[PDB]
Amino acid sequence: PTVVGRIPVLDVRPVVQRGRRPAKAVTGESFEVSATVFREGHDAVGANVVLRDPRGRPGPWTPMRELAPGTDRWGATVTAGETGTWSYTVEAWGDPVTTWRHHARIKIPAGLDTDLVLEEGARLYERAAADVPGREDRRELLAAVDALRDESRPAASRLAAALTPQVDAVLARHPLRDLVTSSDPLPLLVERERALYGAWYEFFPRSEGTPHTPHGTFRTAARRLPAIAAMGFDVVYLPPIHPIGTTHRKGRNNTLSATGDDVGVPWAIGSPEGGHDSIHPALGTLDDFDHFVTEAGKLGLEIALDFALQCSPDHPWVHKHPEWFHHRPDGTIAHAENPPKKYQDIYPIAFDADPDGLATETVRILRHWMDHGVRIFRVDNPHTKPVAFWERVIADINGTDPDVIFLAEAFTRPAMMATLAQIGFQQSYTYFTWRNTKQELTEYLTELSGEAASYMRPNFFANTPDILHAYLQHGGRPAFEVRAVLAATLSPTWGIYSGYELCENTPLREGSEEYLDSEKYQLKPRDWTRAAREGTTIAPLVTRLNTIRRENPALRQLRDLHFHPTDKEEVIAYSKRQGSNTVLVVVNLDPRHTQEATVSLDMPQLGLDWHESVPVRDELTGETYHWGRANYVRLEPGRTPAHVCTVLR
Amino acid sequence: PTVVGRIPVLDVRPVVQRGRRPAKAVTGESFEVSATVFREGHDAVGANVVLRDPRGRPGPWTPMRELAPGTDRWGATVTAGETGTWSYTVEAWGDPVTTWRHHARIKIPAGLDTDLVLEEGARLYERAAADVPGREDRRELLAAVDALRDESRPAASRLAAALTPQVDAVLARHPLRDLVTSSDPLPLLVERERALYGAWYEFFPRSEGTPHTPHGTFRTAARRLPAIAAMGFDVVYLPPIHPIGTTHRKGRNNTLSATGDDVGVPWAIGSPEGGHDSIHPALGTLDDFDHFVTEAGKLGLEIALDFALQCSPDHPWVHKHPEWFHHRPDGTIAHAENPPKKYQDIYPIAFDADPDGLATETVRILRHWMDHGVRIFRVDNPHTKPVAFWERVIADINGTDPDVIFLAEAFTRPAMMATLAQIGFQQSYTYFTWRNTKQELTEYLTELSGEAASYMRPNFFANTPDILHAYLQHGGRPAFEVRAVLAATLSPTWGIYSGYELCENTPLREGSEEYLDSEKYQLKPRDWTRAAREGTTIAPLVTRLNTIRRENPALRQLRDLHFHPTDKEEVIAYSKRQGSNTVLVVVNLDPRHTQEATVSLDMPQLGLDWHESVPVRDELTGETYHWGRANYVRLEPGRTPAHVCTVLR
Ligand SMILES: OC[C@H]1O[C@H](O[C@H]2[C@H](O)[C@@H](O)[C@@H](O)O[C@@H]2CO)[C@H](O)[C@@H](O)[C@@H]1O
Ligand SMILES: OC[C@H]1O[C@H](O[C@H]2[C@H](O)[C@@H](O)[C@@H](O)O[C@@H]2CO)[C@H](O)[C@@H](O)[C@@H]1O
Repeated sequence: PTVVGRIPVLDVRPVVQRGRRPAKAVTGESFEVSATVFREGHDAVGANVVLRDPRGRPGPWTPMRELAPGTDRWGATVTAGETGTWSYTVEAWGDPVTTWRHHARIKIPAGLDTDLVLEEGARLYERAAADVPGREDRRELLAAVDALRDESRPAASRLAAALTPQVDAVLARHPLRDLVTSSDPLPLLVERERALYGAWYEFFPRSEGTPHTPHGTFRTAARRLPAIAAMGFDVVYLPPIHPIGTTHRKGRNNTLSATGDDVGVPWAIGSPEGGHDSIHPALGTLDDFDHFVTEAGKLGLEIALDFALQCSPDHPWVHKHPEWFHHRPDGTIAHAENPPKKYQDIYPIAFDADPDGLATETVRILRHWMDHGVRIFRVDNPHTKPVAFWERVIADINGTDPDVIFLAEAFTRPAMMATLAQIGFQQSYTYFTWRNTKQELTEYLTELSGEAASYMRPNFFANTPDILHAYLQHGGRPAFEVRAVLAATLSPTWGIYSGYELCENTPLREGSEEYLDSEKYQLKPRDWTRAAREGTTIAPLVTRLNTIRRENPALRQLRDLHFHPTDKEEVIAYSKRQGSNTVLVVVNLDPRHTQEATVSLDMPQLGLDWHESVPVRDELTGETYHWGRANYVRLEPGRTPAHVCTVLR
Repeated sequence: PTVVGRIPVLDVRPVVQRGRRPAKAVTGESFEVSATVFREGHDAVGANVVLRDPRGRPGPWTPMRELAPGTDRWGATVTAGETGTWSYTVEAWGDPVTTWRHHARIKIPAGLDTDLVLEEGARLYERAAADVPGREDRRELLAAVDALRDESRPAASRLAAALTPQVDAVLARHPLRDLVTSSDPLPLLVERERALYGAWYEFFPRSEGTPHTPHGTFRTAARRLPAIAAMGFDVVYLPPIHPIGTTHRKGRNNTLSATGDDVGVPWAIGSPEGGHDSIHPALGTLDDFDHFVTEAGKLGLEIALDFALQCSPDHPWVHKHPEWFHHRPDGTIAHAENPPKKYQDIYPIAFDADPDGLATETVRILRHWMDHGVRIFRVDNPHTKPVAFWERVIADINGTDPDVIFLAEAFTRPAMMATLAQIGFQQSYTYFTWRNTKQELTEYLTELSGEAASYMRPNFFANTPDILHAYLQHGGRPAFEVRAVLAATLSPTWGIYSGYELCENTPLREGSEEYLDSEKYQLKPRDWTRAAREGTTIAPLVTRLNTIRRENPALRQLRDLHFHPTDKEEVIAYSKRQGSNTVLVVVNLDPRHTQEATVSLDMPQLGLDWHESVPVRDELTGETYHWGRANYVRLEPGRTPAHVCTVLR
């Protein structure tokens, strides 16, 4: 048996790990399946994609086209339906009708062998007719057969009868395929919409308390949920909600020794009060948590819990499972690190003495929170635990509960970032915050929206508790407006960490990405009511951005994206499409000066002729414009960060 | 089981067809095996390549290194030995000694936990000692253990004792490897030297006849062999040696109708006298052929026969196996084509009615010639027969006779060109003749010497009977000199078609790549003696080039090649290396004007410091120079085409 078939079909894409892991989609998501298809000699080939659902049922006729001339690379778009494990095959075949047509159109006017040529076409068309299930369509092709064979009629006339629009339509739908050859099937994991699309808000429940009880509880924190839902968010990400250690507890601003009232860092998990399956007593009980989750659900909010596989020195695991830690020769356990950052308040887990025990406990813990309605886990620093460990855990959890979504917070090198997605993380954090110039943004999003989208789904948090970028520090409110627009329009998942709306941008010191008086080490009450009435919050822009996303399919996908040229380096333009919805975005990346530029639209890439002039609406302002090939913009920081335009139907 | 192992080892290269076909080498050839290797957390990894022979025996310890910083891409060079099917694996592992060393060098001067750090080092070194088979080497490491643990000595001293040259040497040879993880094995087909390296000469035996009998025989053609071997060639490629049809025979200069004496085209195979297993009666008998092959062998010449799976209309297959042809409805068989080229004198084969019959006959035919000492076949236009057909044939023939070498004459699109090599053709014809500028040459050879070298071995014929390039047409003798130097220095296999030496460069017409009065359609006697005495042959240059190749290992490999910059667009410079042999070539691509240029050598890419000045010899002239970072050259067409320099030892 040979490796190559009768009609070569090679290097089908997408492929992940040579086919040992699945390519990814979500319900309703479209992507391109490609392959290299050609044959011996000079006749035409054709190709089609066969998509098969979890029950093995084939999808519709999906013909491919050569993507670039001379390349022999063919592609077609397909769309994922219900969730589960699917497969895809490319079929390649000889296309003797296109071949015959080509020769006939030349030979018949040339008067070469006209009778023989016409009879050859007749016999092809007859075979094409025997396959066609439609009776009307069959009649249409037999009619052409008769005409081709009518030796009383002129050659050019007989031939034209085989090339009519309605003959073409039948053959496009039901082609004569010679020597059909199939690739081996490749796997596709189709997951729920939220895996790709959703808007995330991160906050610390303990900061939302009262005058009498400063340390907020799940019952007091629940009062923030309505305002979070009204901003158009879908997911609430909570830092660790468990008891927090007392030994080597950190004080305010990442100081080494906590004083009497200091609350410490949520990520220092565990004390005699409980571990990863417990609630910090100052937040309340598990019933209070249920109330929180229930209230969230009624508002259309899902909860994402933080999962940080690490311990404070007071965690019960320290004495109950000492072999889950590496002990130095004097018995001590080295505190965790991410240099030059030190985490003196925690111990990292060791995985090589009891991997099975660690895996079993981990899935028990996740299943506990799952039983309480948490169907999304934000995995803290996954890259400091074994890659195969995450592979096994996710596979175990999705085996019984395929809706559960894991987000990898791995700010690390590309190989690890990619591998973590490929072994099963539904979402990844990304380099977004360190991509601030037009060249950085264009390059990174080209990468994210290209081949990487077969395995990685990005979550663009414009900030986190650990990341306050210099761009926001030096930019002020107009920088916050820009980044919000970008994150929200460039990824179908984006997020902010509470305080972003208020444009909090004071660093620990010059050249740091830490916030001053960071919420990680202290309660951080905020006067939300005053910021609203005084207008010192960008919460209305944020709300508008999420509304636009909810109203425009184009912004709920990743892969269709294109950058249009502009004559200003500060000014970036791009477009996204889904069916007939097309969103056009122009952003001024300069937060200090007004920028004017000419934006030159790739009109065909919008599906328009070059000379066309289509109307748009800037959904940020409601204002209408008529745009075409070349368009003047003028964007004033503080007044307008961008144009976020929909092309009017 | 998980897809990733304990220490990630991903995307091992080379790989061909996702591992479904073997990567290629020949005996004594070196190539790079790479992989993506990393681990969780911040500790050090290491990696090594395990190469296994046909009996499964592992080769030597072959440690890998990260190929560039931050990339996590690791590589090592391996070398193929005896012929057969081999495999290769990459092992990745934790490197705790490098890790410890890093921390120890910082902590010990810092005075941080010196006793604990030093005891930890001692326990690592002890475990490394337990594995070391050498008794002296073991003593060396135990001695360091003792010093590390000597608490009466200063910290920095104890530590220095673990970091000596002789401790380093033992650990480089026998490292402590944690958590060893292996890739799945990938296949490597190792073939004989000729598959990669050899010089080829093509000529028509029928042209070497006498005044009395113009149509030469194998016995008269054998007289050209000494001259061919004296020019330094290893392989003689003969056009088809079989009877030639009379129906639609072509006349001189590709005219449609032959006149009474016209000999026709050798590729129009077959007549009542015999087919592909027969000898044209005017060349003599099978015994005369044996004499020719024996005489060749004594001169160090192997024969490559042309194999053209096609028939004249008078071939016995036409009536004996009509289902090996496609018949139109009137019974006729359309003549073969490669548009706009027409081959009215032959029929192409049809493969879909009797594929088993065609395969059986093909291998019988090849085996017949194999039994008569032909171990190399030049396959005519393989891309007009099914890819899987060639896969099956080659696999059948190499199954019993692995030394047999097939050369694919596929001047076609890249996908087919690549696929043909990947399914088993040992050699391929290339785009060489259509690469004439420095940018063309540099780009194409970069491609050929990179990843494509894991499946394709190029044969650079500077000309063929079908290809006389405009460059030679317009260039004259100095162009022939340039292209000879390029072909011979850029590929370890090159070739010429007889008449190239004489600088025959008259085309059929302006803008054609056909020769006028082409040897395909007529006997073409040449006054070899006169050319020699009158010095109008570049035969001596050709000889010198093959001598230099025979004397310099660097030129008998493909993959090590590097282009050095020059300030002239007409002037190209490159280098090739194998062990301590380094060849440096500078060519003036302008056949009409002298060019002077400064050539700026990548000194490190030669393995020298920038300021070094190493002597060279121009092997074309014998002249010595001293070259370094920047060197003036002056190359005068007709006097010097190029400098072909060896770096002196
Ligand atoms: O309590 C441990 C540690 O928590 C914080 O660092 C986190 C960070 O916020 C997470 O998102 C992620 O990067 O991992 C780290 C630990 O899980 C504090 O910033 C740090 O000072 C504290 O030691
Ligand atoms: O006699 C058949 C046909 O042969 C030649 O074409 C060859 C050519 O020499 C080969 O190098 C390769 O291109 O395949 C062709 C077919 O075997 C003649 O040049 C052509 O005129 C002739 O009809």
